Amino acid sequence: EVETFAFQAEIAQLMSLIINTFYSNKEIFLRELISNSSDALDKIRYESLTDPSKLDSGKELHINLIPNKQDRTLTIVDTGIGMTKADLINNLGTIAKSGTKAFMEALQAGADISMIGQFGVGFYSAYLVAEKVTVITKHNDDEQYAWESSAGGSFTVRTDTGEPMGRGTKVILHLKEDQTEYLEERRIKEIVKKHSQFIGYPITLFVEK
Ligand SMILES: Cc1ccc(C(N)=O)cc1N
Repeated sequence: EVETFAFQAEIAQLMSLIINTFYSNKEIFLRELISNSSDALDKIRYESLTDPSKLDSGKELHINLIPNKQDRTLTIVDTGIGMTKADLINNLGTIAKSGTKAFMEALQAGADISMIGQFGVGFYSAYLVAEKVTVITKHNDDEQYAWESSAGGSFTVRTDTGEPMGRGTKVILHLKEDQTEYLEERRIKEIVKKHSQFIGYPITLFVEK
């Protein structure tokens, strides 16, 4: 049972701008998603400070980067707070309408796409390198859900019957054909060292073969 939703017009506009603007510095997508994961881990850690049972769904707080050349996917896994179904529909827990408004005014005022995270909508930088993004998520207060969008103005949400997650979020990037450099170990390592060297959670780059 799959539900299909229309993006708010402003988010569809952000999404087409990310897809269509000529902008070579695409690697910042990874910094933005890792920072989102770090924010989500911060939230569940804070909740656990007064309620340790919040970690019954998993005590480890970490970020995994999983490239798969056969599927042409890069997956960013975290064990953060996750999101509810309501969160997923509400622009993946962001204030994306007002964030997009501020971002695009900054862009016409000299800013560039790499500054997207300063406006709270860094997630959508995924579409710099991904033709499709799948988000699997499990929040302590809800069931496991899968969000998916290939842009084009719509996204789907369904209950996820896939592998149980315990708690956290999985962002699966179905990479564009010419963006497979982000599946190579040395390229991912370089980006993590350049842009994510002070993230306060272990980042494990999985290897293949
Ligand atoms: C926008 C956004 C915010 C937080 C997370 C997460 N890692 O829980 C994922 C996304 N996509």
